[PDB]
Amino acid sequence: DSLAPEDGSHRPAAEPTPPGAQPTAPGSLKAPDTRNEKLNSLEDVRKGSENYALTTNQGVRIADDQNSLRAGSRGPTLLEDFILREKITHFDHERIPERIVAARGSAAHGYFQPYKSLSDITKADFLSDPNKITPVFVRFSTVQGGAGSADTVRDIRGFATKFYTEEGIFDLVGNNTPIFFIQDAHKFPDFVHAVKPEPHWAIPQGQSAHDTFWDYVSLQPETLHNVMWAMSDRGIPRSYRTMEGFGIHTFRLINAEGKATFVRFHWKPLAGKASLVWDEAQKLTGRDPDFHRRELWEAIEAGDFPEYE
Amino acid sequence: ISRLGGPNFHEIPINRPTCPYHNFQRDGMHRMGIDTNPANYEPNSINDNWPRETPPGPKRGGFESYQERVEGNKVRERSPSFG
Amino acid sequence: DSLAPEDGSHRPAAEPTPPGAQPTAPGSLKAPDTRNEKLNSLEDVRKGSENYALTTNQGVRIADDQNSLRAGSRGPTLLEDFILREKITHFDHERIPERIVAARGSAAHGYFQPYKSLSDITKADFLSDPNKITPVFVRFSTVQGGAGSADTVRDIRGFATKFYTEEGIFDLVGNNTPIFFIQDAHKFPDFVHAVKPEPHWAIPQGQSAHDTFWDYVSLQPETLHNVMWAMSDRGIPRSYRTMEGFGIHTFRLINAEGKATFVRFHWKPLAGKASLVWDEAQKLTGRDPDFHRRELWEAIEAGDFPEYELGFQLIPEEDEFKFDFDLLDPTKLIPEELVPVQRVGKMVLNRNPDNFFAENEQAAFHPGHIVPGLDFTNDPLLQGRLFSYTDTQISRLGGPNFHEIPINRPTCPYHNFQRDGMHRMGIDTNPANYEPNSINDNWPRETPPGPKRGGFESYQERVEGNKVRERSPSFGEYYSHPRLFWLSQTPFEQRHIVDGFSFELSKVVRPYIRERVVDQLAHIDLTLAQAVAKNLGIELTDDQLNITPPPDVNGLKKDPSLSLYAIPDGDVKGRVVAILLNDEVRSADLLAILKALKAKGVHAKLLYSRMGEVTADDGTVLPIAATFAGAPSLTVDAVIVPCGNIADIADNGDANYYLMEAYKHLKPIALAGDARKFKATIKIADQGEEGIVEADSADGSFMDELLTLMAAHRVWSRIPKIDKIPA
Amino acid sequence: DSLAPEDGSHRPAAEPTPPGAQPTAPGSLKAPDTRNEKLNSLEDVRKGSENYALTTNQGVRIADDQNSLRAGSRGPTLLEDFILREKITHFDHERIPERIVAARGSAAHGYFQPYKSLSDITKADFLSDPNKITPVFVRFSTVQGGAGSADTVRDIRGFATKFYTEEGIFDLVGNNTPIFFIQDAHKFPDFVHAVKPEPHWAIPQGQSAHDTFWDYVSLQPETLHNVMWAMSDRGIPRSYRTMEGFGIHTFRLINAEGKATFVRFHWKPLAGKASLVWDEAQKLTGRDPDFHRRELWEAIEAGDFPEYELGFQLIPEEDEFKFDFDLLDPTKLIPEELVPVQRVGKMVLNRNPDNFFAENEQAAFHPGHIVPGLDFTNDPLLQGRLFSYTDTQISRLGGPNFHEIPINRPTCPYHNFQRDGMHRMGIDTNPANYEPNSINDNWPRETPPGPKRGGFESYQERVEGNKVRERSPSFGEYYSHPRLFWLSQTPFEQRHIVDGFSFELSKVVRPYIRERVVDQLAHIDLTLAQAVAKNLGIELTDDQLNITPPPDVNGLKKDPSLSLYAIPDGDVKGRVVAILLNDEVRSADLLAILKALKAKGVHAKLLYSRMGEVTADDGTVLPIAATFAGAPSLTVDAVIVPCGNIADIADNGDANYYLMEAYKHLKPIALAGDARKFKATIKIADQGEEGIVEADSADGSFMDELLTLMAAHRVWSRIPKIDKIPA
Ligand code: HEM
Ligand code: HEM
Ligand code: HEM
Repeated sequence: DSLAPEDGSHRPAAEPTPPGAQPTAPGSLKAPDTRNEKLNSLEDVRKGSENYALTTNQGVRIADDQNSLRAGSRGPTLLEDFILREKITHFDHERIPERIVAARGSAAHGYFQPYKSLSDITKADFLSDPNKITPVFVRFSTVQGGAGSADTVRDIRGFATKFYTEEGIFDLVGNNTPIFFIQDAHKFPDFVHAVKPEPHWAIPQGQSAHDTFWDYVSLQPETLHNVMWAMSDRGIPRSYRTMEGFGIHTFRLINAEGKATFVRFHWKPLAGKASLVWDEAQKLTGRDPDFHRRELWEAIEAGDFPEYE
Repeated sequence: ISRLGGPNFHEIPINRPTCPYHNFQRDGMHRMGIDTNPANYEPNSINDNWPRETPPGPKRGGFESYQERVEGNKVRERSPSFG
Repeated sequence: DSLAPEDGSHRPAAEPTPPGAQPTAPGSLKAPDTRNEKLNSLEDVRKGSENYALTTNQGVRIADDQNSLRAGSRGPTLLEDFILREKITHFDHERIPERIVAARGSAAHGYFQPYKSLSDITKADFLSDPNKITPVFVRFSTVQGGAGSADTVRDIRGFATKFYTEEGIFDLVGNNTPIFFIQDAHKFPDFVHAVKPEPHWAIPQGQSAHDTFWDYVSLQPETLHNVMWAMSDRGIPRSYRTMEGFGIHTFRLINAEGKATFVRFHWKPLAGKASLVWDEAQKLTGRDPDFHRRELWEAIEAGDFPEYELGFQLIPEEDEFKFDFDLLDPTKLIPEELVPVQRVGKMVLNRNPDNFFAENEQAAFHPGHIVPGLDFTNDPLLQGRLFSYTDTQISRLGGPNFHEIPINRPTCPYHNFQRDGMHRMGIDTNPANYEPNSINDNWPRETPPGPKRGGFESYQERVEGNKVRERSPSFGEYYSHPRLFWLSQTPFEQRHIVDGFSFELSKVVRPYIRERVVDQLAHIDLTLAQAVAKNLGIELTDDQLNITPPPDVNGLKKDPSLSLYAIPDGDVKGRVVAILLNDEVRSADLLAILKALKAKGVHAKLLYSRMGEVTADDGTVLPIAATFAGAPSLTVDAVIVPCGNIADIADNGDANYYLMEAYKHLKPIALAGDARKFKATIKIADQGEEGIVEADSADGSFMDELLTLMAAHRVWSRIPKIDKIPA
Repeated sequence: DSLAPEDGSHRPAAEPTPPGAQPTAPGSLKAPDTRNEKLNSLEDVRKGSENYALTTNQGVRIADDQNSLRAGSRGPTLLEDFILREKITHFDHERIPERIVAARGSAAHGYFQPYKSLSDITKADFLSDPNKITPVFVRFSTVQGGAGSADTVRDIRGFATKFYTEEGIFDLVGNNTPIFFIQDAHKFPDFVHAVKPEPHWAIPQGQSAHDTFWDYVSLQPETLHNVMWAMSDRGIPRSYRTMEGFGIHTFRLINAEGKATFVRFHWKPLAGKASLVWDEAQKLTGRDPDFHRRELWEAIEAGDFPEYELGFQLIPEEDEFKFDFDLLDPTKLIPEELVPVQRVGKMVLNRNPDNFFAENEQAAFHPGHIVPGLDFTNDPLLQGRLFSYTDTQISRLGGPNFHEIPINRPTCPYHNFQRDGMHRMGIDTNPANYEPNSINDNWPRETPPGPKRGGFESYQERVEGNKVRERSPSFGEYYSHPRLFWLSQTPFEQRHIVDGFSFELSKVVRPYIRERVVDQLAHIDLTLAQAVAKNLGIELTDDQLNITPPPDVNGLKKDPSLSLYAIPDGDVKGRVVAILLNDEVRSADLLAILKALKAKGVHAKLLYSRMGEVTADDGTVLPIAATFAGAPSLTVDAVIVPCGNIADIADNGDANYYLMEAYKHLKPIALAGDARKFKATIKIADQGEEGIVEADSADGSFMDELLTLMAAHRVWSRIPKIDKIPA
């Protein structure tokens, strides 16, 4: 009303600013001129708010959003207060189940472009032309902790990329280490239950440092290779910008002549490889549990775009 | 909420209002609307309090219940006039 | 097979053991003879495992649980592998929506018993006899963070108690502070959206230290009272065992006459009140984000049962309007100096759950779950709460039969005409599903209200007024309770409050918000306002310096029951001491140390710079619980360094840091013999300092001094000295 | 209140009673002594009602269940009415998604027993010993219609049996026809979308008589075999008790030695095969849409337990390629003339559920639910099914713990490391939730396959070929089975098939679809095609008239097991006779009539122009079951009209129409003494005609003759006489 400050210092500059210079903001307000085909296609569901009246979800303007309807100002709330029930009902149903694994993750929009046409080895449309730009949506994540867990834990990191190609969506769902812990998918629940919080007390969060994990590892030597990677500084990346990414599995590339080539997918961080040291990582889960999320958001706001080859 | 899977049933095409609708409600299963408002609460200063409440009035005013006088004890009782 | 060690060291002993002595275990395996009616009636759903074959959920025995079915050993997985798909499917669908608020919580089973019959003031069956034992299920929680967030955040704590009475479930759903942030339930989504992670980027987790929180607060002065409690050390409890519990709202007790008495509910920690200090709390969110969940679990496994005394603040109906605040206003507390708490009974938490998810995650508590003998009031916050828990549970727990989830089932009879719904467990045999009916002779039937075993009838409160969306004028006073709270704190508690505000507002990016918040503080107390203003580099104006303080609350200028520490109440039983070992420890010191701690129920954790063992000066082999870095001082209440070969650890950076961190955090430190060489890292005078125990050896006098310091919890006189300690 | 009638007539006797004699009731109240292991295992969730207080779900007794809590008796309802809100909330959430197909179904509990050990061909524990009783839960169903659609529609029927064995649940999910419409599961949605109500307007319900179905059929000739079955009288069974059941797919039996035998599963109705005629069936969907559900339930309450004989078509692994059709093609049947059905066991359905929703609606069957001793085959329709049921059940039944819904639970042990999920009932105490583990000594553990009680291991079938999306060329033959079916039917069955096709094609609005179906029929048989073309005013072209018929099936030009009626198998027990009363019934006829029916377990319903009683000629008071319009001839198998004051009903339109309708639907009619006046109603010659029982009284051979007619079900010779007749 007169709630915003008269000097306009409540609104962040809609331009690239370094970390801590302005309050962060929704991407389309912070950077309205950045676009791609996927961001333009989301325009039909985007909702503004400046200059609009406050309403129910049925479009009824609300007069008093400070109070419930009661019989007397000190009286009982009435069942006929449908404005209050819609508001509390929506509020009551806000949560959805978090992801079974990779619940903790940070994402951002971007784009991909191949350096040259790869039609000699694959007929994939998004790799068929250097001028063909594919919008992407990438989510970086940890594995074990819940959506409310800390970022700089010692854990494997997920690196998922959604490619909005002209011949369909291609998701490249990888990790920051080149192998997995286990060989057959049948043992996935076994391995994930062993790493996750123990079932009696649901401890510990975002840590493989407990009995069941090491029990499993000791009895399943196949896990040692990824364990080595986890115990190294690969388990505590400086940021999502300074970690490698791998599809891990051997997939196949299929060209127009029908020839198959085995392929393993890689993401190279153009900012280079860099990790924290354990002590720093662990203290940081306490001082700023949102440090990787924040780091990623702020780099993009600053114009320091995460780049991967 | 269970028949239509959540609190966003007003976003199912047939149910959408054709007039404007803006508020601070967020999330829920199958959220379609992507809110850009910096604020998800009011009163707020960060979005200058928008969207804002609207006083009741003759046209285009906010909803205000008719102020019926309520007088009685808290009872689980059928009115004798309904008998 | 046989993967377990032949020595049987994989299975914890089914007897009470101290923290860290054994691997923790499911409650029914750790304490099989700890029983209560609720715990025994859960036996029908308890599932064992030893000596059973591994099967599908359909009962089919599995031969190979290591591999998928494939065409050839290097071939493609086949769609007919129904064994893999049931296993992956169940795993794929394990998660359920966390609680909208209070997602993060830790729970345990216990029992409650009254001290005397309360039938003069209430017909509630569970309060009717001192010999009536009510099973309880209690969930302690934070508010803001998700299920995976840390425990020792600065935040309000929830204290929910499910009473399984013989006349129904009664849930007392309270918090650890006596008031709430807002007045009307209509603003709950606004307040919660403000405190929760901001919507663009979902930061920050488990913290109110961000712009939207303080933005809402600056614009809604009714929030200040609860904000003062959150900014005090009340917001960073040492443990769920050492914090108060409150229902917040004024409820009603109804007796068999039908007379109504206004009541506010209290939980008094019989272990007393104790909180961390901010740096310790925040660093503990990183070193052990499961600290309170673990402490609760391990206190119960050790037989250090969390015990609380239920207390009632009772106000006669005719006294409704005798205070200078509205009784129905949830942002207003009833000073204990005005209305004393009457000790009503005691609750003991003596058993952990078997399966966190099944019992803790799925537990459903509701403030509206009341029983004949209790009734609501018009408190506008409580009024809206009555609607909400019912509503959220339908999606959180997938349908309307959440009361059939084992942990939520009443222990008493339940019969009605409600039918179906997702996952219906009950198979009703009633020929009728409606009333009135003649085909089942109208059963189950209504029951008139009465003195005992009667149907529920609301107290007939007179209601007069127009249908209005209006805040009661009586609720429009926002600074006197915050002032009464502030003035009732000790000087160091005040300083921790100032520091809490200063820290939080430092992280608010928009400077105008900090300014608006400092302006609110100026209407509470000038000194408070000035100290926060000075830490923010803000100058109060002329006008802000002259804001007349709010009036006292009914003549009170302070109430010591609002302080954590003003009136001594600490208990050392269940506390923990870190003992910094060396490679030739003076065995006589250890013996004396361990004996004195055991006599007070104080646990010890033996630390060294590597795992394994060390040998004392007489060949006594001492097993090491953790390293210095592995179990930081943050996790203990005091630190003892016995004599021996001090040169072994005297250059250990970690050993020295242990002492400086403990020192910074006001913890009692005891140094024996050449362990006194460690005085130089924490810069203690030759003549000593109160809070540091030191002597030629660790005899009985040394332990008495140490144990006395621990009973006083922290060394508050050390505050001014920690400034010049780089830690 | 105490609303039951003093007299106790609100409650049905807990003893077998004929249909209509008592009010029907929950199975456990109606037949408390009928037990089995599964019925006894459900006792833990059964809930009574008599003599209990009416409460909320939390156990709080309710005083007033007639009113909401309001401010003043004419005031507004208050949000604090938690009793109202829980009651309405449960009500609001009663429904769950109906089954994607087979939403309309009727179920019952029973038991199974093998005639002899089948140990030589299968190690399946439930077939290993004739004294080993296996509890079953069976659901019969239509396919297309919703849960609220009618029973006697023209459609395929589902016949699903849940076997609660000692080594796991085994579900046999079959149909009442031995083949399915399509070959590969990938086209299931296409086929189901086609038969289901059209997407713009959701019409028609419970019917394949619409354009999209016939469009699909005309473009996919593989569907023709099952279309023939559906168009025949097979698609409108008289009752679930009188239809055959089939697994359709070829599965494998695996013995202890590891030998695999191919098997197709069969269910033989011990009450024989019997169907309605289309006009009766369609009309019965209006007069009583619950006719099959009702008949099943009343058969069981009467003690006429539906009994079926399990049968196996067995084929050695060396004979896989010995037939003209692929054994893995589900659109092909295995002629019983080539591979006889060997009798395996008997299934008796002897108790109704207590609660339809809890037991019937939430029951989840799955053809992938097999046990050691059974295995799958590469049938591409079966292969896709294995995926579908698991998936659908996770939303229909709200999560991955649907095996914990009482009806679905195994009666044998089930232990694994699967955890959580919505609605988790089992509280696991296992310290481990993964394997291999040392902390619980690896329990529960895997079990190697063996002759008895061993782990499941798939039969090691050789797999060879490229990863292709391809239909086996051996499946590409579509007309010979349809032709074999056609030729095996009686002449009157063939006319009914012609009539079913004609009727259905008449509802296809786009004439070219009709023509295309006619063209497909002309590839099956010229007589069939021409008769259907003629009914649709279509002329076959000369090319159509010369399409060469498909080859015989392995030398067979007919197989009488494919007919409902070619080989008598009539059983009159549980059938019902309508008795048209007058106001002075000759009591001697009535005694004769009722005793003769009773002797054969044939029920009766005494009908009149009004309810109440009539007094026979000797003062005997006759209670009226229903009016002529109230329980129409569609619901009975035969009609008897006893002597008396016939002039009482001679000019009653309903009484006359009663006989015209029964006469039209080929039902036996018996007229005693002056009831022969009704002969002119149905145009019977003085001489009499086969199918009409007539005599001066109901004495001597009157009832034996009537009962011989009932044993042959319908009077097929009357068909040409019904052509005319305005009814
Ligand atoms: C090569 C090994 C694997 C890698 C690199 C990997 C990677 C990932 C990543 C990065 C995510 C998070 C995606 C997001 O940001 O939303 C994820 C989620 C998930 N993963 Fe995988 N994963 C692997 C193995 C598996 C296996 C073997 C299974 C089960 C058989 C599995 C099941 C899941 C599930 C159920 C989710 C959650 C998806 C959702 O809720 O949308 N993962 N995985
Ligand atoms: C005096 C003020 C309040 C107190 C003391 C309080 C206390 C609590 C506690 C302790 C819990 C967690 C219970 C558990 O451990 O599961 C909780 C959860 C919850 N609160 Fe309240 N709360 C208050 C205000 C409100 C209001 C005003 C609303 C909405 C109108 C609300 C809605 C909820 C909901 C929806 C949950 C989650 C319940 C579930 O998912 O089972 N709370 N609250
Ligand atoms: C031989 C062919 C088939 C037969 C004999 C058959 C039989 C049945 C029966 C009897 C039922 C209902 C069981 C009950 O009463 O609950 C059913 C349901 C169902 N059918 Fe099959 N069906 C066949 C083909 C298929 C195929 C090819 C699919 C998909 C690939 C499929 C998917 C389903 C589904 C999803 C259900 C619903 C089950 C539930 O919600 O529990 N059916 N079918």
